[PDB]
Amino acid sequence: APKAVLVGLPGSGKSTIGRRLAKALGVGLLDTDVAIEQRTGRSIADIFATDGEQEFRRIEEDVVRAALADHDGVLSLGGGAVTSPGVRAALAGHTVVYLEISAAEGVRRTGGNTVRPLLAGPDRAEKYRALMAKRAPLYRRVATMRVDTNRRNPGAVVRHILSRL
Ligand SMILES: Nc1ncnc2c1ncn2[C@@H]1O[C@H](COP(=O)(O)OP(=O)(O)O)[C@@H](O)[C@H]1O
Ligand SMILES: [Cl-]
Ligand SMILES: [Cl-]
Ligand SMILES: [Cl-]
Ligand SMILES: [Cl-]
Ligand SMILES: [Cl-]
Ligand SMILES: [Cl-]
Ligand SMILES: [Mg+2]
Ligand SMILES: [Pt+2]
Repeated sequence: APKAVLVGLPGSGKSTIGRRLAKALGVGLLDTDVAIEQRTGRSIADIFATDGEQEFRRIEEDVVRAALADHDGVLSLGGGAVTSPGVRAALAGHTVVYLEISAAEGVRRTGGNTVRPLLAGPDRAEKYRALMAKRAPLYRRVATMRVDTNRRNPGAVVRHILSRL
């Protein structure tokens, strides 16, 4: 099982804390989005456009289930994975770290146009707040550890987790 599975909104730090936490532990980081693009060969966007939500989530759950069983390092879960009941079920029993972030800080951490589908240019703040209202209850439901990252620098978040593992 993974040493830790990181979940949270876009910009909460899943990729960043994931990479840094994995390095600290001397283990590897597996990003479900990356695993999906490498399993299929197509990009996230392409899968959504062609196949669409339902098909994506299905491929995603499949990748997530294999990761939870085969990966022993740090696992960073795609932000919408928890919307799938099957994923929430698969997570039961694992160490799940919910990286919490405010909407104001979250929207600002993701302003780099690093490909944020759900956060289209027009009124990103409103969209981000809506995303939070929808996803937060789910992250809270699957989390075994909650970590506020609002005023904590990345290294502090990593040390916080490391000390609790
Ligand atoms: N604790 C933090 N303090 C300051 N900036 C952070 C922190 N965590 C993440 N960030 C920054 O916010 C951006 C989004 O981080 P990222 O790991 O890609 O988030 P996610 O994978 O959850 O979408 C990155 O540029 C990252 O360096
Ligand atoms: Cl995300
Ligand atoms: Cl399973
Ligand atoms: Cl590993
Ligand atoms: Cl299960
Ligand atoms: Cl909000
Ligand atoms: Cl909130
Ligand atoms: Mg990520
Ligand atoms: Pt909120």
